[PDB]
Amino acid sequence: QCVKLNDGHFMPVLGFGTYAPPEVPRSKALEVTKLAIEAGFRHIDSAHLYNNEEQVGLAIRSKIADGSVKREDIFYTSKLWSTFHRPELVRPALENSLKKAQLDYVDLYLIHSPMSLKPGEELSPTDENGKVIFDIVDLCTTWEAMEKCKDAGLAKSIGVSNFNRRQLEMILNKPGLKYKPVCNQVECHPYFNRSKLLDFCKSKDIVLVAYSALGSQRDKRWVDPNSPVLLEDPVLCALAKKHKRTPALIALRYQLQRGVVVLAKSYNEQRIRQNVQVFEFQLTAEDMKAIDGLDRNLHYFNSDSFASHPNYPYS
Ligand SMILES: NC(=O)c1ccc[n+]([C@@H]2O[C@H](COP(=O)([O-])OP(=O)(O)OC[C@H]3O[C@@H](n4cnc5c(N)ncnc54)[C@H](OP(=O)(O)O)[C@@H]3O)[C@@H](O)[C@H]2O)c1
Ligand SMILES: COc1ccc2c(c1)c(CC(=O)O)c(C)n2C(=O)c1ccc(Cl)cc1
Repeated sequence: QCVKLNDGHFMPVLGFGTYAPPEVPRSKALEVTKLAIEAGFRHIDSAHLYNNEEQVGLAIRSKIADGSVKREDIFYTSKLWSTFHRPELVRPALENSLKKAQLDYVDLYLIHSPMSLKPGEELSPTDENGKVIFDIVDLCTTWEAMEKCKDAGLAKSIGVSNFNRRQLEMILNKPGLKYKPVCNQVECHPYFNRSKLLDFCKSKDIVLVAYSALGSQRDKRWVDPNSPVLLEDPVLCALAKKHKRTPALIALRYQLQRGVVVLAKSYNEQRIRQNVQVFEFQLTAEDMKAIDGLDRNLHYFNSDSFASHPNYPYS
């Protein structure tokens, strides 16, 4: 149920997604993270952006305090937001995340996105046209600051998120590189299966971690409502009926069988418990081929607000 990372640490292959939109009360993250741990999730995925680290941290601490788990059993991820790419801002951002969560270390700290944004108070500083205001930061310098965070023990492991192959290559080719990224957390599901990126990551012993593996929460800010709904896909439905599982379970199992670590967000008690059933069945080669056939280059995150950023990872 774990994969060995390229720095010798271990990552559970199923992770719990903690993002919920602002309209969902902050207190819910506390409740559902406890439910996730109770159901068997041990990998928990958060970020500064999600405005939930206090609640997620409290959930972890509560399950440690009542004896359900030990800290060493939990794999907790947070992420560096894009207004903190300048190297001097990296360690303070991580220290803030640790203070929020009331943890001594994170298991994993990621650069959330390659798209650097103007430093300041706003999460999303935008111009009068609605395009976020970019910053030019050499991400190799950001990476050196992340490495210093690992050396200080603030993060057990470091990685990246939303990097394309070229962007990942730039880090890997850095002169004097101390630590490779352990992972690249990216949008990955049957409509956008990232086969070429997956092959590249495998070739470099970098784990691909899939987000929006169940087709995203379809947030109106970023996602076209016309886009096909992943879990309504007829092929996934047919496979669910064949196996007497659910389309969600088929989508998660697909990723595990490709060697991809998979996240799953649910704030519903029944679905949280359902999602751990991914370890209870297998897909055949013909099933996997059928799912591979769904690939359509559909990144659900698809907005003008970021598509004009100089470091936008999609072509
Ligand atoms: N690095 C990044 O840029 C980035 C970006 C996006 C997401 N993420 C991470 O990845 C996580 C997951 O991605 P996501 O939030 O886009 O959601 P997702 O995992 O694709 O979630 C899918 C949606 O599926 C529903 N669902 C979950 N299990 C289900 C099941 N068994 N049957 C039917 N529906 C089910 C959930 O609704 P209910 O809650 O109602 O169950 C949820 O809103 C996030 O929470 C976050 O931690 C990272
Ligand atoms: C399906 O594609 C995405 C990609 C990123 C997303 C989301 C959906 C949602 C909603 C959801 O998880 O579906 C949130 C909250 N995202 C972010 O955190 C995020 C991270 C980095 C940047 Cl630069 C911009 C946004």
